Amino acid sequence: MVATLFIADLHLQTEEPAITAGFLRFLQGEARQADALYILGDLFEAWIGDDDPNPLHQQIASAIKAVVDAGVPCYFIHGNRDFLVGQRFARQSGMILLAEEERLDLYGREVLIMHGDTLCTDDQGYLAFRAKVHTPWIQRLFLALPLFIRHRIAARMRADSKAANSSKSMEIMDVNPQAVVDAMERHHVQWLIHGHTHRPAVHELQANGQPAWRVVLGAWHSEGSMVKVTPDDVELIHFPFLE
Ligand SMILES: CCCCCCCCCCC[C@@H](O)CC(=O)N[C@H]1[C@@H](OP(=O)(O)O)O[C@H](CO)[C@@H](O)[C@@H]1OC(=O)C[C@H](O)CCCCCCCCCCC
Ligand SMILES: [Ca+2]
Ligand SMILES: [Mn+2]
Ligand SMILES: [Mn+2]
Ligand SMILES: [Mn+2]
Ligand SMILES: [Mn+2]
Repeated sequence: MVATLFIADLHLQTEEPAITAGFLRFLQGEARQADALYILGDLFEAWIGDDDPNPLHQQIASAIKAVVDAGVPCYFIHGNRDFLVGQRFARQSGMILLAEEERLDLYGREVLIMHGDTLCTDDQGYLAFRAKVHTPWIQRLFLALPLFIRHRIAARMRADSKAANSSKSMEIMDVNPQAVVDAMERHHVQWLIHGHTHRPAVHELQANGQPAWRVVLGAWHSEGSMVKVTPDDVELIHFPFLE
């Protein structure tokens, strides 16, 4: 089919087997026919390095690679949960790693894609955390630690994140509308697709002196979510995990 697909915020983990089964079934569906599949971050609930022997990682890598081998190029933009996904997993899965912002030409429509966390520019605490965990020497230090140490550090970060999210106001954590305009005018696009916020919606705004739209993907909780771009339209689609 002449369509390009976008998903994000699956937060896969061995403790949520139903979501994993829904993703595996999705990879065997119309996704096998798409022009391309873009995964905009937070594919996994957490990532502590490509050397993690977590069997779910190889199961997911195998299923994506079968999609790639079937002729569907697959791309990945990092999320706040899996920014440590590296070239070893890209090779294992056949995915191509992209930068934090990418501008696509989709059947004549220019579209900006990103995970979306960098649009929450009022959360100065988060952005300070993000700058640190993206520093290469700090990443290399974390990756040199034993796996059982990395698990403990990840567990503490998750605990403190859930605490800070409960003590922070939604008005300081949500997407900043001026950061959206700035990003869409930096790339001169009228269309933007992102995830992270788990609030699937289509927001109309103004950018480049024209109407513009910000499409938000949904997290995979009870059902799946995807954006489908065709030469004719942009579709936000919700579907069950199983038939
Ligand atoms: C090189 C290091 C590698 C570490 C890899 C470990 C594996 C990855 C672990 C994932 C942690 C991630 O969840 C943190 C995060 O992203 N929080 C922001 C996010 O909230 P979520 O709970 O993730 O949905 O989205 C929310 C909305 O945007 C936002 O609010 C949250 O941001 C925060 O809550 C962060 C706080 O503001 C500041 C917390 C920093 C203090 C924690 C430091 C712990 C260091 C312990 C060292 C032993
Ligand atoms: Ca706000
Ligand atoms: Mn998410
Ligand atoms: Mn094809
Ligand atoms: Mn996120
Ligand atoms: Mn259709």
